[PDB]
Amino acid sequence: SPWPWQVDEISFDIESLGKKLKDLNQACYLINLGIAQHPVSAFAPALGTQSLGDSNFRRVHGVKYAYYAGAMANGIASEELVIALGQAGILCSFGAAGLIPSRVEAAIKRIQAALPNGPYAFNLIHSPSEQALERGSVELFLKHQVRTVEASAFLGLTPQIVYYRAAGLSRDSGEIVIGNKVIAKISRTEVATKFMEPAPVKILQQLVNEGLISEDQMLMAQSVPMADDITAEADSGGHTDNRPLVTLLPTILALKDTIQAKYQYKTPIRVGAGGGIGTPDAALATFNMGAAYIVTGSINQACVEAGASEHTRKLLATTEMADVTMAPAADMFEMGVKLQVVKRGTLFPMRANKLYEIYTRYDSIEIPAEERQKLEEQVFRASLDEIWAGTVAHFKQLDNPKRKMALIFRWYLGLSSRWSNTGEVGREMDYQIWAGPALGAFNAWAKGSYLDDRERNAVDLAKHLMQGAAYQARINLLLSQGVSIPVSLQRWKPL
Amino acid sequence: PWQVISFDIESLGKKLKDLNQACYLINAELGIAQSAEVSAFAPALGTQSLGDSNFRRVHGVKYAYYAGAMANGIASEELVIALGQAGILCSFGAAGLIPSRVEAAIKRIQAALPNGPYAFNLIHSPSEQALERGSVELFLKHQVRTVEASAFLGLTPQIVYYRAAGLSRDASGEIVIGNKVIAKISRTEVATKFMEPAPVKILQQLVNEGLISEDQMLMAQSVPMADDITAEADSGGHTDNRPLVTLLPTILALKDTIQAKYQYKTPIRVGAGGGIGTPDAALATFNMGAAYIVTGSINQACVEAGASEHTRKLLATTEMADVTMAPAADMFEMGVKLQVVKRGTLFPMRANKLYEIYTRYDSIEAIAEERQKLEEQVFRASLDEIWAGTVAHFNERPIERALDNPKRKMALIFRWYLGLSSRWSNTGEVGREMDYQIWAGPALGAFNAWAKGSYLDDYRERNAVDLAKHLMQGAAYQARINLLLSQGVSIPVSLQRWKPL
Ligand SMILES: NC(=O)c1ccc[n+]([C@@H]2O[C@H](COP(=O)([O-])OP(=O)(O)OC[C@H]3O[C@@H](n4cnc5c(N)ncnc54)[C@H](O)[C@@H]3O)[C@@H](O)[C@H]2O)c1
Ligand SMILES: NC(=O)c1ccc[n+]([C@@H]2O[C@H](COP(=O)([O-])OP(=O)(O)OC[C@H]3O[C@@H](n4cnc5c(N)ncnc54)[C@H](O)[C@@H]3O)[C@@H](O)[C@H]2O)c1
Ligand SMILES: Cc1cc2nc3c(=O)[nH]c(=O)nc-3n(C[C@H](O)[C@H](O)[C@H](O)COP(=O)(O)O)c2cc1C
Ligand SMILES: Cc1cc2nc3c(=O)[nH]c(=O)nc-3n(C[C@H](O)[C@H](O)[C@H](O)COP(=O)(O)O)c2cc1C
Repeated sequence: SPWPWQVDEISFDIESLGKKLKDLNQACYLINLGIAQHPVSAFAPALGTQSLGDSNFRRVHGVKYAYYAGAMANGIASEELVIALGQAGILCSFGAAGLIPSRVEAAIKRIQAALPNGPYAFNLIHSPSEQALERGSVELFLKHQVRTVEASAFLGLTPQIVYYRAAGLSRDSGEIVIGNKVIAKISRTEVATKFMEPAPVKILQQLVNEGLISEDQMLMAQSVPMADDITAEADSGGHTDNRPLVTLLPTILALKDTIQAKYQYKTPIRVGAGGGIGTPDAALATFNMGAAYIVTGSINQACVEAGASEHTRKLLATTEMADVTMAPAADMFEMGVKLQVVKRGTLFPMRANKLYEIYTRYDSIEIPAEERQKLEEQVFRASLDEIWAGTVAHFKQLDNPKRKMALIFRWYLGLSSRWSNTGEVGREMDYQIWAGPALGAFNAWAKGSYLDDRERNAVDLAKHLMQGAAYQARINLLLSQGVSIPVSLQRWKPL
Repeated sequence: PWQVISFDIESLGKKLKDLNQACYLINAELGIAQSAEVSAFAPALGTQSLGDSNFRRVHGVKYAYYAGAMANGIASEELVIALGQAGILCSFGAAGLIPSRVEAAIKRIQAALPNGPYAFNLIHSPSEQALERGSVELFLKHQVRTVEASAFLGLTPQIVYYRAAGLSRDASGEIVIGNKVIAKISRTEVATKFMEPAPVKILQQLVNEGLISEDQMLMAQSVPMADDITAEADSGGHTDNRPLVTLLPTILALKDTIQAKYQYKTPIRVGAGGGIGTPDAALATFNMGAAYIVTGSINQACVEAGASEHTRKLLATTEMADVTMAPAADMFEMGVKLQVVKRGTLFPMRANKLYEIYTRYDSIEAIAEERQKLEEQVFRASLDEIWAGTVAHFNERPIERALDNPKRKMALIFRWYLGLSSRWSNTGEVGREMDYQIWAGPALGAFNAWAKGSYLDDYRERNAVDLAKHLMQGAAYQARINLLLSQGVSIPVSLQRWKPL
């Protein structure tokens, strides 16, 4: 046919054909039901996991895969998880969000002790109201030389994130060296533009004025982008817009090309993608869409290294595709913001949505007493007044009727995640567990495997998705050439 | 491995776009040649290499592609005949149409396409089994041998009847599937029922009513209820807003499980729709890997579609942010919602208001600061005027049940607006443009973005066959680019994507 080869009698056994196919190190010569490593009808080259993604991403972050495990709040993306993945040459971002500085600093030491030469990243979340908490974290990272952050939840540039970026700039031949790297996670084009563009001169100038950065650093900062890597986050667990991966990522890739042509950075900007990736199929499709790297995910909270209770991790292994839903978010409850949570084996969603329903419909906690009793009785397990007293002790504390109601309600929204993380007994039906459909897709893919179990390791999962993607790229390639592959061999299974 | 050409960017771009000829790439001074005795190589793989070849065989079509059904004849005879003439499968929008109308369509379409291809939408009527039975009867009578079954929550005697009746043996004793079913689903529970053989309880009853034979009942237990399973992700109209990248993989896994168990002679095929308006999305879905891809919101924007000029013109400016969820007419009381355009129309806002009022109040007595606004802006008549007229509509269907219940009366009045709103958009009813109900998903906005700065900016230049061609050709072209990129080659950014030139 199209091929310049011949072979002498190959292998004709399905379990010899299956084994040879899964070897991505050796090329495949297919003869019409025979595989070898007289004529040749189909051919598949030797393409491993390294043919997926942007090689520059791997080079720059010193990682073995174009893959990174996204941050998970309140230390769910824990030190154990980061160290486990870091030791395998896989990038993971530490879930610093919601943790106190002393806690985060502790993590920096452990992690840096375990991984002197990387790789790891730290999540730098945007605190729009508490601007100092953001400053403390940047200072903490600069002090301990944390040279990679995943910046997320940003709506615009802030002096702190610009400061972090600019401070890591230096010269070698006079070429610019980007010491501090930024992965900006976005779902909107407006925000992505600001991270693909050089830092604004106005903010730069201010930092030079305060002796935070040098003049040559201000000069350098105008010639390089704010972020090296841009993660388009599609529909996902926790906070999300629920945007489609297949529309979002292409929009951001186009945006990238536009800005790259304009500023013509020496090192190109890279766009990766996360959101809904729990199987090799999806992983491969995302790569072929143009993604430099792929991001997970809900599947990582289900692993043993994660900072989630045993009850929760066990529950996540049974969660299916339709077992997730949207529920009021604690921090942006009044504004109607929602996040994606598990709704199976937990009643938090129903109860949290009830609070929002009650909050929007009624003027004060002084609400029908038939309705009020149920809340105190089942949800809060205390008088609304008893709950209020404790909120005051925690804390914005009185003039407004609706604002008071919200603060009491937020007691449940806030705690509910803490219960799931720590494993608070007797509050299981109230666990707030963030997850997306990706987890259910993974559980479906993994059904009837060792992974049905305590047997779930983040490194193993990464390896499957990466190897699975590479294998299925080969299968697709062969199918495209009219070769008939046994249905049982077309997909990567965990076995 | 063969041995060492053109360097002209225009020649490189042109040669790359020829999927019929192989590509020999040399990196001096990249060089591309179509003859050899070689840094990178790309074989000749056209649109025929995407999808499941069996899907094309079985439906006698050029592409692993089908234009999904659009209700009330939006997927019109014109659209079906246009796509059928190009060897592309299209499903006729029978939903909501009266039998005499559907029969008319069968003739026109069968006259134009004696040997296919086409399909007819068989929608689930939970409320009235008579509408479903009449349609199955109509299809069996006129030998409509392909239906797209959608909106089903599980098996129904009618859909089982349709499937079983088309079963027969060849001289060799093998089972021949005469009537084909494409089941469109978004849940694993429902997909299982269509991937599994028909239940004997329902089968036996059909044998007892003389509808099918005993050997047909026997055959029906060794073949699946559907040949093709369309996983419908986030899409226009009715949807539960699921991600394509999680749903399709879940259904493919489910497929493999059931295939291993029953080991059908001809395997089940799982295809996918929902959010496909660009070559990028098309290729990703294939890569995932679907047997076929389905559209879509982009088809309602084409000239062949049964949508008003005002609507089609509006759809050419619709962006991804311009769609939202609104109460559905058929399932208004149950709180069901569907995805509609919210740009250039106030239907969504007004329809959501009706649901708010319906759930909060016991009867139209007593709503009247609110009541006046509805009468004033939405209905443009008194609620009483609307109630009458509705009485005339259902009297020559019974209304009798509504008198006993004020809640049922309120809903029936409200549904006057929910129902006619789509009719206005379809017909192009003047003076009610701000009330048009237009079903669409994010895929349309993605298409409009992809097509900007091209001849397709003009709605008048939008043809279903041309769109199908772009998505299929675009996907095939970009698969080649990916293949080359993976072979370590560097392709000019301007050539990496299929653009409608
Ligand atoms: N997918 C994502 O991006 C994602 C997912 C989860 C969380 N996050 C972010 O990470 C962090 C998670 O932290 P969080 O929001 O769970 O905690 P938080 O501290 O941000 O919670 C804020 C709410 O907690 C309530 N609260 C907590 N403890 C209380 C107590 N003892 N008494 C009364 N009220 C109390 C407060 O009233 C407040 O309204 C946040 O920044 C969140 O925005 C992001
Ligand atoms: N994606 C999808 O699956 C999808 C999308 C759109 C529609 N559909 C299906 O298409 C079909 C189209 O039906 P539909 O929902 O447009 O309307 P319909 O024919 O189901 O009738 C809608 C309701 O509107 C009211 N109504 C309609 N016309 C009226 C009049 N002249 N006077 C008074 N009241 C009137 C009645 O209450 C009626 O029950 C439905 O079966 C729907 O389920 C499916
Ligand atoms: C429990 C949980 C907590 C998360 N916390 C954060 C966070 O604090 N900051 C952040 O940027 N992303 C957070 N994410 C998002 C992930 O980093 C990643 O972007 C997303 O989960 C990928 O989509 P997927 O979950 O559908 O794979 C969280 C995700 C989950 C499931
Ligand atoms: C205006 C419109 C009407 C539709 N009507 C029907 C219908 O009556 N029956 C049906 O099964 N699907 C219907 N669909 C769904 C399509 O057949 C197709 O499955 C879906 O639009 C694909 O998703 P996409 O719009 O994101 O491409 C309709 C879609 C649109 C946009």
